[PDB]
Amino acid sequence: PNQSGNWKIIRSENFEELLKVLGVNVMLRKIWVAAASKQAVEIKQEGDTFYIKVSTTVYTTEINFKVGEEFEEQTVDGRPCKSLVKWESENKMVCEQKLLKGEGPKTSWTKELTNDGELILTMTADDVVCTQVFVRE
Ligand SMILES: *C/C=C(C)/C=C/C=C(C)/C=C/C1=C(C)CCCC1(C)C
Repeated sequence: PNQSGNWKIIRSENFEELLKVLGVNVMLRKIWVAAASKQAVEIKQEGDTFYIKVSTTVYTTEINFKVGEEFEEQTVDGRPCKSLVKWESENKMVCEQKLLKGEGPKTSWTKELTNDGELILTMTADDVVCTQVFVRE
C-alpha cells in the first residue's frame, strides 16, 4: 500500500525535544520548529525503492533508498550517516542509522501509511521520539 504522493504536515510532536538531545543551538531550534509546521514532503515509491524530498525555507533534503540495502544520508542535525531500512510490518518501515564519523545519540526513523490515509513519521534520538503526521495535499 503505496506512500507515493505530496504530503502536508498537520502535527509535529517533540521535535524541539529531539533537537535538544541532538545538541542543536536554541536559536536554531526555534527557526527549525517554526519551519517544521510549513514543510512540504514529496514521496515516489516503486515497490521497495523510495525517493523522498523534504522541503522548507531553511532546510531541504533528498533521500534515495531501496528497502534492505545500505545507503548514505544525514542525521536530523546534518551529520552524514550509514542507513538501512527494513519493513517492520506491512505498512511501516524502520531505519537504523550509524554515524560515518564520531559519536552521538543513537538515531533512527520510522515511516508508516495508516489505514485512514495519514503518513506518520517518527524520528528518535536516544530516549526522545518525535512524531510528525501528514495528510495528502
Ligand atoms: C522518511 C522520511 C524522512 C526520513 C524525513 C526526514 C525529515 C527530516 C530529517 C526533516 C528535517 C527538518 C529539519 C532538519 C529542520 C526543518 C524542519 C524539518 C522537519 C523539515
